[PDB]
Amino acid sequence: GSSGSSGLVKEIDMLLKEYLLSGDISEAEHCLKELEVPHFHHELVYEAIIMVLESTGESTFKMILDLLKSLWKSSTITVDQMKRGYERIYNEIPDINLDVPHSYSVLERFVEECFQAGIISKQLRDLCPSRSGPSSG
Repeated sequence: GSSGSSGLVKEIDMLLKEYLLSGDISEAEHCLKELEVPHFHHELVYEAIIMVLESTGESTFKMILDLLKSLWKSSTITVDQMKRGYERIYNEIPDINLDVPHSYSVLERFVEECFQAGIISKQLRDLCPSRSGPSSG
């Protein structure tokens, strides 16, 4: 097969992987910029969200949450570059709802915090998928 340097989209992933293994937004920040690939930003955000839905434990939820936040405020990610990430998910959530049922919920929770942080728009906050079911007290 391919030993290494097979796909580019992978570059983004790896970065996030190390960010979670190390736990330092600063590091990721540099790594990203070091990739000199701005056109490959919309993907990053998309992957991050997938990490929280795919992975279990408030851990990823937090780290990832802050990751996107900081990076954004760090004039690294533009509104759009961020909006795209969410959209793809809201539309690609169907395939994720297969293995990840809570996905819908987990996503709503993650997106919520983001909105408050002031990184996304009301369009995204709402766009997020919402299915009535367990929601009960």
